[PDB]
Amino acid sequence: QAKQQREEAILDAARELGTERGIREITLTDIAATVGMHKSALLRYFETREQIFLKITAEGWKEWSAELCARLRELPGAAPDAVGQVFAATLAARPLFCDLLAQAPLNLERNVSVESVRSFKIATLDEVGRIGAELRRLLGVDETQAVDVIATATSLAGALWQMATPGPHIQTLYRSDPRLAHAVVEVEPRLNRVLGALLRGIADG
Amino acid sequence: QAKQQREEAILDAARELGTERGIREITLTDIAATVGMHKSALLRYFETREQIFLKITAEGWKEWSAELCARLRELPGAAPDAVGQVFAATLAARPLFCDLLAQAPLNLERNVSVESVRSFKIATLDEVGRIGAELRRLLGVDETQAVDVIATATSLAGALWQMATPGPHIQTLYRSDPRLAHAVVEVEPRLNRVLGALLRGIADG
Repeated sequence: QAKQQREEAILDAARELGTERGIREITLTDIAATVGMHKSALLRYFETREQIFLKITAEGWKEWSAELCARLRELPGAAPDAVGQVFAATLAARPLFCDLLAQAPLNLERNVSVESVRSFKIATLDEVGRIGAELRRLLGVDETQAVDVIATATSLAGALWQMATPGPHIQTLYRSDPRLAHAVVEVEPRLNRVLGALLRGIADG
Repeated sequence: QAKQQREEAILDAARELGTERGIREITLTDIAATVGMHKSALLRYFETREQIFLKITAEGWKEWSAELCARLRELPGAAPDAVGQVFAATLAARPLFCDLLAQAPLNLERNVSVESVRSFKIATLDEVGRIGAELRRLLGVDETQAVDVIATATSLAGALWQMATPGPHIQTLYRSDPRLAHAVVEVEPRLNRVLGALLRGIADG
């Protein structure tokens, strides 16, 4: 498979490139330049940079879901704050995955084939179901509430991480002005308080 | 003031252009073309398209805050679900403002001057404080919880609206496949269930 390794190599290049300078500015050309192949050859594997990130976003969903479920699978089925804490810690520990969760709705939006979007959403929704099954078992919530929670966690983690990475000079700006104290975002803490309070509000119903 | 009207005219052109085809693809050139002036003249008013949207984002914060506070100002100080409902309805009714709330962390990120970011965050945080004061009065929450709530509402509304507007052909795709049912996002409903449950979980503490 100089084909399955080629694809896996292109993805790692995309990942490490995003780890170095973020994702909202990585080009298909840069990725090609990184893996050392012409853009035309790269295009045989991936139609656009959006399709590359959508596949990395999906790998991120699989990796995060497996991490989250392995941990929830060893928990006492009835502690809201404890479940929220596991969601907050796993997501807070995944900045690239969080950038991709925030960028996704925009990535599949129009420069990706219908069939790729279809596979992506199917793969994604399978993890939502997997994670949801643990929420049902641990806290006894219906399917709707489980989805609301997952959707909330992922969307909120994505937005908090964006707010936390405003650009080097802006981060320095936030810390320098006492009036911008609330602009400094700590992901895990806020995410924990929110998901805990959310899960309790649901459990007390 | 052919200067205050000029600026207000450029913004309306930017707004209506975003209303027509979205924001994640509007260029400084298109805006210039819309208002009928050369790009160089437009640049005298706004350095980049990010500075234009940041100013519209701020106007959006003022407009939304005033709407939200005028309504909360007539409420019975103690109903979590009712407060959540007002947040969900006002935000769900503002798709452009929601796209801008999701795009903001990325807009100020690096192509906007430090001083513009400083003014924007200050203006934004004043509304957070205004809205926060109503949360304190109606539900008796501390400053931290009030910010968590506002941050959650805005970040979640922004993400839900992006998920709800995946592109014409994708929206048709979501509705056509029974397996993608959960991919179809209804903003107000989810936002209401989440903010209500969140506020109760906080109030029950």
